[PDB]
Amino acid sequence: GMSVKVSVDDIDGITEVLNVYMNAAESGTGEEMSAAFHKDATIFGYVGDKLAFNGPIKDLYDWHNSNGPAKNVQSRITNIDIVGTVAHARVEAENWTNFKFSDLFLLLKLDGKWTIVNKVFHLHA
Amino acid sequence: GMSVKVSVDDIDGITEVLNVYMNAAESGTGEEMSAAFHKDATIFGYVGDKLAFNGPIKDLYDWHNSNGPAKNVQSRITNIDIVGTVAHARVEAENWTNFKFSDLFLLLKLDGKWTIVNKVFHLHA
Amino acid sequence: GMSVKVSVDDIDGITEVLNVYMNAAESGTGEEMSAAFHKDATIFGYVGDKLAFNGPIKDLYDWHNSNGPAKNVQSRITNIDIVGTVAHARVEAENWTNFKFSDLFLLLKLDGKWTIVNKVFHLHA
Amino acid sequence: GMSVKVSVDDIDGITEVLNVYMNAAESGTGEEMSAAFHKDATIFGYVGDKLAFNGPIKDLYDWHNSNGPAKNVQSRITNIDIVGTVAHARVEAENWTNFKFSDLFLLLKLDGKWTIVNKVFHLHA
Ligand SMILES: [Cl-]
Repeated sequence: GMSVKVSVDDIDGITEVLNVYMNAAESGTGEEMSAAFHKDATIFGYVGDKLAFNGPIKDLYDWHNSNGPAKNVQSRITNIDIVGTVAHARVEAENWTNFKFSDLFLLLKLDGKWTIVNKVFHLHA
Repeated sequence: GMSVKVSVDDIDGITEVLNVYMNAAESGTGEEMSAAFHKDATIFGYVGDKLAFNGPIKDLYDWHNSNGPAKNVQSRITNIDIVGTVAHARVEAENWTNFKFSDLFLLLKLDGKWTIVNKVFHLHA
Repeated sequence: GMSVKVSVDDIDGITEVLNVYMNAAESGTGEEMSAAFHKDATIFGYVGDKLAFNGPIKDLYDWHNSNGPAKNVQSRITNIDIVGTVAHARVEAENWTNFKFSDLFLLLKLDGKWTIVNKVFHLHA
Repeated sequence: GMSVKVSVDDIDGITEVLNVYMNAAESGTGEEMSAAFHKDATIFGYVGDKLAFNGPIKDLYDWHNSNGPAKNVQSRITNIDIVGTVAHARVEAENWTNFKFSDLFLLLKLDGKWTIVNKVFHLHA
């Protein structure tokens, strides 16, 4: 039986995968960014009043490749809520190519290794 | 651009959709439960060592139909983190047909109405 | 020692004491409001540039007596983070005599029953 | 008029002060730890059945001088919830002289400088 007692181990595991994403946002490609995600991960988010992202995580990688690396981006984790095999995380990004993002994540501990399965975001006005 | 200031309106909209899910859990069918979810919603979760839920939200509605309503279930919302057009939410369920769940949700304000796009859970040992 | 696994029982206990605060805010006196707080509870908060609340919880009850009940107030619990014998909780208030507050709480399970020990708030501009 | 839009600036100020605490907990004295706390900060917490910490923050600095620095402690921020002038934050400590803590904080932007005004903790069994 597994304990849900929050450990520094799990905090670090989640932080690590989150860093994989934050580091690809700054310096990497959509293929490098996909290393932080489950093969069937999803993403939802509005660009204006258009739902530019409506499920397929492939749209995030393709977008990151067109828009390019955000050399000046500043990303911070602000919440890691862990319970056994799943978790929630929040990341705030600023100057992601002049964009300000609030990212919400759901993560799964897939075979002992944490990975992002879901992502939603809000573009700030 | 939608303001990210947290409003009582938004809190009640999210509570309202989570009530659809929680009430369906106790007294409803999987079809009634699906009223709280996006058409392309997902669900990930472990039962033992098997990843019984690996994306398709259909697996949720099918399992709720087979397992039937949890008449003795007690569920509570413990967190609602809102930011404009998306949100996170946590729900604790007990005696869901003798099960204990921690649910993590990602929500989207689709066309002015809140709906669950993602769900992960932990089954307590 | 006590387990930190989150239970519906504790959730309800905290909700209940937070109810004592939200109901007194709307209808009760400062003396009725203090029933939700430890004897040595505190409160910090700015009104403009002045730190009108800088420790003594006495000041909360006195202000709620002069200002009087907020009949039109809508208050909601949005977060309850529980870890064994202590917890954090957030509450959003609107039209508290025309004010809009965000409340952050620390609570203590004192002798098996939850009570608020710390309070801080932000008056929305 | 202040905005409550969560900024990387405030996330960095809160991380700053919290680091002064974590660092003093590892390598510093009680007076160095005091640098991260308001003059009238509080601390509640149980050691067994006894409420060893029942308000005075003086007690924390006294106990850290007696107990000495936890050279082996691994500490991690897990939550920064910010709203204007106040905030909540959580920190997980392990091997704090063999102790495991969960720290729930309430902070205040006292004259533009974040500082910890409240602390509660749970000592894991
Ligand atoms: Cl994005």
